[PDB]
Amino acid sequence: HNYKSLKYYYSKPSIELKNLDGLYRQKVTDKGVYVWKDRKDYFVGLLGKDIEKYPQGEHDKQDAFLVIEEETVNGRQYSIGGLSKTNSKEFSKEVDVKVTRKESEKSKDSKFKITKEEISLKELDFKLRKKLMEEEKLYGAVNNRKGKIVVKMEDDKFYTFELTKKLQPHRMGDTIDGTKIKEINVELEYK
Amino acid sequence: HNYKSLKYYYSKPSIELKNLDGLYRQKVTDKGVYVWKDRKDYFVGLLGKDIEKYPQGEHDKQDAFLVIEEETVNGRQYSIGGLSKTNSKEFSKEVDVKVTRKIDSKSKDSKFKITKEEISLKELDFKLRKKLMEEEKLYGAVNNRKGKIVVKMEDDKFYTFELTKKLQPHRMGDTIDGTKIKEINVELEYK
Ligand SMILES: CC(=O)N[C@@H]1[C@@H](O)[C@H](O[C@@H]2O[C@H](CO)[C@H](O)[C@H](O[C@]3(C(=O)O)C[C@H](O)[C@@H](NC(C)=O)[C@H]([C@H](O)[C@H](O)CO)O3)[C@H]2O)[C@@H](CO)O[C@H]1O
Ligand SMILES: CC(=O)N[C@@H]1[C@@H](O)[C@H](O[C@@H]2O[C@H](CO)[C@H](O)[C@H](O[C@]3(C(=O)O)C[C@H](O)[C@@H](NC(C)=O)[C@H]([C@H](O)[C@H](O)CO)O3)[C@H]2O)[C@@H](CO)O[C@H]1O
Repeated sequence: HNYKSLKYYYSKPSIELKNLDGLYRQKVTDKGVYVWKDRKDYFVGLLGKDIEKYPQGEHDKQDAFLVIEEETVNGRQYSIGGLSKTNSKEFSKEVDVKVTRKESEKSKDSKFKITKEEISLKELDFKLRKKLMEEEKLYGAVNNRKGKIVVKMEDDKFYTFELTKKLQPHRMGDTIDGTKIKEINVELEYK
Repeated sequence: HNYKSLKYYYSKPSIELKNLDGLYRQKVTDKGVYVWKDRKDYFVGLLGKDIEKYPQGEHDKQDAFLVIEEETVNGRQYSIGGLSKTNSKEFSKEVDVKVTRKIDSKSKDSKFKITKEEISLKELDFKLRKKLMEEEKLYGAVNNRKGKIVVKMEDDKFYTFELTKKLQPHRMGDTIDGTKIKEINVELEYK
């Protein structure tokens, strides 16, 4: 997996658009939706099961976590997945992030703030990799790239992000219940 | 999986470009290449392992199997995957296609001509589904969408296309040795 392209994606700035002014699926044959907030618009690709969530028409109170791609699509700035339902109320939750270095092994523990009731895997993946780039030298060297991030739910279900490669596009639009995240366990296979 | 978008895709015309005048990967951060032949140009997305075949710069001796997408990308007509090495010899082979109707039903056999030494899964998938629409009422209506196409190779390796949904984008750029295809087996679970 191209290391230039990997760190380049995770080093990019993100745009958190809460409560979009609009989200429009022009037609079911389109593989995306036009979103806009505060006189700025974007086209957001629907490349996974997220496509089933936005039938033709307008949809209110959606959120978008954007990471702007290199490609312009339908004449607009483009991002893939990262859509979710806006919050119903003010919300913030603090979960444990436990980072383990592995062969071998005590974890380095910190806290991570969850403010969305419904959150895309794009957002969690992006923010958690930033944290690891800032705090654990992830992608700080060509050898600092192997491991996994595991988001564990209160019911013990889990979602895994493999660090040697980018999150797969068809998973960027998957969402989970942020109010039900129990903890985040990280394995780093490099020192 | 949306039936409308499924059928819309396989009903489309294809454009087969043999020996491109150019194929240009502008930069390693891009997710595609610019291709052109004669005076027509397109942008082709590299969304699977195909991305590793085209580093920055030009690449000669390539073919493109295009199916134009709804989205314009980089101000151009767009297609996903479908790239391959052009033939070095005038290779042609007639492969058996065996259609079995799996309703708990001898196979109905015909021939399918391969003219490329290396062929994208996008091209085989697309042509084989046209044949099945033309001859076996695939996507003729609702309930005419279940089954699979299996491309079998000389060493018993195989490649499968599930008919109930579109070929996955990350597989459109995968290529196989057309000279080693042994047969094509189709199981239709409808009538
Ligand atoms: C080459 C390539 O990228 N191929 C992918 C393949 O990786 C991918 O499978 C998924 O791979 C990820 C790691 O990259 C996980 O292993 C997925 O399993 C899990 C997960 O741990 O995340 C299992 C887990 O039990 C699931 N949780 C629930 C509640 O069901 C999650 C969940 O379904 C996903 O995280 C949601 O995005 O998946 C594993 O599926 C496949 C499928 O994406 O696609 C290939 O192209
Ligand atoms: C929901 C979703 O789309 N998930 C996909 C998941 O389906 C996909 O897995 C592939 O699924 C296809 C059928 O759709 C096949 O079953 C793949 O298995 C095979 C195949 O039969 O095609 C197995 C076979 O042994 C392999 N042949 C060789 C020589 O290795 C092939 C081959 O690797 C592929 O055909 C090449 O594209 O695969 C199965 O992998 C996964 C991975 O694409 O992605 C999820 O997102």
